[PDB]
Amino acid sequence: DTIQLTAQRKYLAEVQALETLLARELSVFLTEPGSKKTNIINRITGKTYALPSTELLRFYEHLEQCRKQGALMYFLERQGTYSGLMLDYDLKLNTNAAPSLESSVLSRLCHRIFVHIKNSSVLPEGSHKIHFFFTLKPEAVQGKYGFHVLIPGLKMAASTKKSIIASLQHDATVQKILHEQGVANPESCLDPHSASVPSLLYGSSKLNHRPYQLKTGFELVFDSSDPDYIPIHQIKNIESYNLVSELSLTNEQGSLVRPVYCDHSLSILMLHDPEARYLHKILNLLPPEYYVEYPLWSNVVFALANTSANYRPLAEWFSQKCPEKWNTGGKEKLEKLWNKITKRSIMYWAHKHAPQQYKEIVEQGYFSILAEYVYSYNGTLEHYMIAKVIYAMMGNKFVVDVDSNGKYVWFEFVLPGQPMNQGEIWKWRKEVNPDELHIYISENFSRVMDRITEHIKYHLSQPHETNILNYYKKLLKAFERSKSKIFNDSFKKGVIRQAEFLFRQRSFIQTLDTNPYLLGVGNGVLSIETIPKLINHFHEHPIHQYTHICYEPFNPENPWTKLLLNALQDIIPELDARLWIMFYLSTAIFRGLKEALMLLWLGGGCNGKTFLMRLVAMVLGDHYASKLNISLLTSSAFMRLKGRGYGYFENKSEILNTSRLKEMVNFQMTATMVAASNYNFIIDTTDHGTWRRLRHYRSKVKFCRFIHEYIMDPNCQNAFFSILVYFWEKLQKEYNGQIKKVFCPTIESETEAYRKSQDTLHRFITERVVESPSAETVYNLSEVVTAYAEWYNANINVKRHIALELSQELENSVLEKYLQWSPNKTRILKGCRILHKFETLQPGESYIICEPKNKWWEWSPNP
Amino acid sequence: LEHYMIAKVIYAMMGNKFVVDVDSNGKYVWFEFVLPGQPMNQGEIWKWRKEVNPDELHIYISENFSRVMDRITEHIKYHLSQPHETNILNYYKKLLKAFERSKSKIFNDSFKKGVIRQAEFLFRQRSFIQTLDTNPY
Amino acid sequence: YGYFEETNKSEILNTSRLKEMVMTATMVAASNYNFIIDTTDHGTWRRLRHYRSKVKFCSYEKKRFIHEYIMDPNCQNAFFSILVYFWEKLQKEYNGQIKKVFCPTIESET
Repeated sequence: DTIQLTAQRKYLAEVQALETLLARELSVFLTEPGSKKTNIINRITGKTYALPSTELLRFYEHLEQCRKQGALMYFLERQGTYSGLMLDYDLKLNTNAAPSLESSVLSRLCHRIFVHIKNSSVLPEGSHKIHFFFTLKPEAVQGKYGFHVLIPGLKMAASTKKSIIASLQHDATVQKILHEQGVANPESCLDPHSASVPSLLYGSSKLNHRPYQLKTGFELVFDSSDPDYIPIHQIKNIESYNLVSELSLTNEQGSLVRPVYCDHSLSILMLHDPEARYLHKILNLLPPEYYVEYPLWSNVVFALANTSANYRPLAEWFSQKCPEKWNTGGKEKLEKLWNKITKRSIMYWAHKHAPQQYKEIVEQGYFSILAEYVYSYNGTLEHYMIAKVIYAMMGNKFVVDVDSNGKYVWFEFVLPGQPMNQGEIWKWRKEVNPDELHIYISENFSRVMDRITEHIKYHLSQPHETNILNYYKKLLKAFERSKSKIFNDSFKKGVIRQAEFLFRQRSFIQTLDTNPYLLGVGNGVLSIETIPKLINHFHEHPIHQYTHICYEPFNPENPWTKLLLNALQDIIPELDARLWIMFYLSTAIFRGLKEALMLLWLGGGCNGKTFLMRLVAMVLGDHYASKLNISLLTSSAFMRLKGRGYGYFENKSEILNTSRLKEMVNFQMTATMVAASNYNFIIDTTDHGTWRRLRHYRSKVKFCRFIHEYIMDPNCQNAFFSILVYFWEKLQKEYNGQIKKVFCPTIESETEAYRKSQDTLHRFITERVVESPSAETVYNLSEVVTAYAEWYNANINVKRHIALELSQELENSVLEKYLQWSPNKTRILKGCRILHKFETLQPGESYIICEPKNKWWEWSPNP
Repeated sequence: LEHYMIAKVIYAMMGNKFVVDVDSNGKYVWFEFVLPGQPMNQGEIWKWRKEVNPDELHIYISENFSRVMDRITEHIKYHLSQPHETNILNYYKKLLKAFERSKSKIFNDSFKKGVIRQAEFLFRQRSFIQTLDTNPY
Repeated sequence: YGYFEETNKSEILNTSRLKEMVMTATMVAASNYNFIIDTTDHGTWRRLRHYRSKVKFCSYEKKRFIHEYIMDPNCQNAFFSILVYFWEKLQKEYNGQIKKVFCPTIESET
């Protein structure tokens, strides 16, 4: 309808003139909805007006000139307490044939109506003229007919009109007259509401309804002297009169007709927003459970709220779709929820539930928009027009953001059924050129071009006035001139360049792959925000990075699951050590904040530890897992940790720089770090902070298809991924995801033994120093420094010791919990004792694995 | 209508939101005053952001300038409607045909780029980048 | 603000670096042990302030700040309010002059 409204509001100079006049001075006459000053209602613009008679004449003059050209108009006039009379007779026809209703029958009906008026009313005494009009429906639909009777000249009250209307319902003469015309129910022909509803201005109609066409008009002249003399004559030459002005009930300045004195907020939102209208058109496509079920309804209201802040009336209306759930929740919960997903999700759901209605609605929208541009500029198309119609057409598949290099970059949302790389589904991919947007413009857009071609051809076929046909002929000509340009390479490139602005979504790059709880996998996107899910459908999550492994839920009965579990148990038979190692490695898939822990995992070779590390690296992929050179530790490469989740190392007795390790375990550090070797490293430091975050463990079992083939096996990688995510979930449920809380006595003992064997201070503290609550002797930083000096000289090697440096080392060592500030502002030893040569521990002085019957990987209910 | 014409009209129309000044690199740079109700990053409100290309201006010429073109359209159409002397009516019809011939060009990409380049001089505000962020208070 | 945010043991010597310290940013250095250089108390050393922390978290022993409260936007807003408030107080009292504020403990430790 709006397309015809468009066409009719250009080539029809009169329509444009009327709209301009209404907009430029009749807007100052606007009235707020519900005001009684309303007399003219625009059923299109939804605006009500209050016109003075002087400007009312010009308006009626504009309404007459527009009407004669066949324009479709939907005006209404407000009839109130004191106005003219109107009668509606919606005849119900027994047969499809339209009754003739010759002029004599109409004259008889007018006589009968005036008889009823005379009986049931009080009229002024003297000579008066009463004008009658009979507007008839142009064609009888499915045995349904009707006509209107208008009496603008008479002026009575609403009570008088109601009394007259009730009186006519009992008129035997009119009933019998309608009887032979084929009326099923003559008594129900009259509308009792005819005195209440505002009536259509002449020439108007209802939506998808033809206007009532004037059949003939009768003139009646009555006098008080001879009440029984009723002259009736047809009005001659009616077509030369301002029919809209004459037929206006409220108008009092008619040339012929003379005065004989005897909720809106939702509509405003819909009419002021085409996009809201489109949403309403597609919201009815949703299944009934999307407003009664709280999760779906909450998702919908959240999507509306995120879409914009003025969609409240739609949120009210959609929540109001169920009476009981509007009250069992609803009318208050809507306020709460109003106070991540957008229209794309609703759009996809509408496609999923009602695909064919979805398709029809979207194609009609494309046609309407594209034709609105065509109608707006005489069929000449430029780059921005097609850019906007493409954005409206495939705005849910591309996003453009300016990268760090200042160049616009096109991203595609990969859907099943398109050529792609392996592991590239349900994600975003970088494209140097929107190749699919180049093919789509040429192919799929041509369909919308065609639809308008047949639209214009059909309008040419219809019988119109000669100027309309000529104008359509010119419009079509310009259109095929403009049609072939979508195949021109320069035109297409320009359209892409213009569309780079519409498809621009700011902050896509910096919001890309930021979530550590989402992971890109071969079959889709993995989710670990809640325990337990795989996203393998349309979604708004901005995922670009991905790894080629497909993810499956944990299936213990899988042969690869059992094989990998057996290899794991063989490699690390200790329950505590295996559980701790697996929970630590389960964080490798996690790309968020870490606990600042690093491991020096030693081994005797051919123990499978390198196999395990290689398996983890290949499963996580090069995007998330990286190899780190050991040469950095013995000394650009720092940047390799960006966005990763796993790091590893793979000669004899390397020297480890304490500064490199201190800087490593400090963009942010979001990678799990492990050091693997066959020779024990040498650590040249004594600070407790560096050592406490370090671990040492040695592989012992030696093995005497896995190494070269099963690691390449995709099924093995998938099963290992299930294993790894299952340990991560188990660790999160049990210990709130904390790796320090897992008890590993073997690993802890090995780490302590390695630390004592490498650091002299720690072994000195654990051997020659014993905590004693009784012995609180003041081992001042100085004294204890000296005792270490003789300890080192008499146990390891003779060397020159400095009190200051040893005191500083002791400050940050494990003893720091026992050092307290003396009142003399000097560091002293409190609650501790020193063992001298050949000294043993005194009383009260202390030095400073349930194997499951079931499977170890199984859920152990022993917290 | 040619590039400088629409450039001046746009400068009058949105001269309160964009500033152009050439940096030390010898290239003109666009700045935009961010207002509430627009897409932006966090904390980018009521502040000037460096734009590689004036996407807002490009869209603005297509949408908001179209309103003024439309208003001139019904203005000249109204003068057509009124009874005038024949030569005046012919003049107005010729001006119309010209108007519509030149009307669609605001959607053309090359025309839009030319208008932007021409307006780069009108929007120029010397010493802006040097005085940018200079106040310590 | 420029933070020298970490160290290993005693800091290195800094005579040429302090000649450079003698610029629109506040400076601070966060070692656990003493620096290998210092100067005359009215020569280049006049600009060095020293202070050593006393309390220990485990009146010098006390019982989420590092990993949770640090990233809360409201916490950062509150700390910004604290900073601007203290700036206002210093400006109103000492007219923005930092030497006029009496710090006997810092002076003594320095």
